[PDB]
Amino acid sequence: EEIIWESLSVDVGSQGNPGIVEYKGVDTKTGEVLFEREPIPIGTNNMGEFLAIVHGLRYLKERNSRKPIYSDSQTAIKWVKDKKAKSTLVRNEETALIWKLVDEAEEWLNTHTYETPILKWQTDKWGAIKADYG
RNA sequence: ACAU
DNA sequence: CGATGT
Ligand SMILES: [K+]
Ligand SMILES: [Mg+2]
Ligand SMILES: [Mg+2]
Ligand SMILES: [Mg+2]
Repeated sequence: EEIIWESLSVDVGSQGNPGIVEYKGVDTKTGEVLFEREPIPIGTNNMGEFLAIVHGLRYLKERNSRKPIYSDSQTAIKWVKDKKAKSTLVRNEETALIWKLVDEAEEWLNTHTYETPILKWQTDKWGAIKADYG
């Protein structure tokens, strides 16, 4: 199996897990950063991975692009397929922001359509995803 | 076990 | 070493 170079790759970065969460999307071929989310004070790795995919979907749909999205997160890929982020993170004042973003991402999935293939980046074969936070 |  | 997830 070969890398689909005409694609968008996304990844999360964090300081702590749970901790400060950010994510970005890059052109898989060139590494050009196409979007980056301002750090969110408290979230989980998987919430960030999920938000990154959904933002990718919205970014590609707005631009009428049929490119696939790569993510290395088995969890987030499934959450997007289910349109449901099954996170364990407590809901409190500290986590309100990330939970609002997650709820709104689910809502977007439940009110829009897309054909974008969401593909597993095969880290064991190909190395780190091109959006990785080194 | 697998993926982060 | 710890945590998030299927
Ligand atoms: K585990
Ligand atoms: Mg990742
Ligand atoms: Mg990474
Ligand atoms: Mg890392």
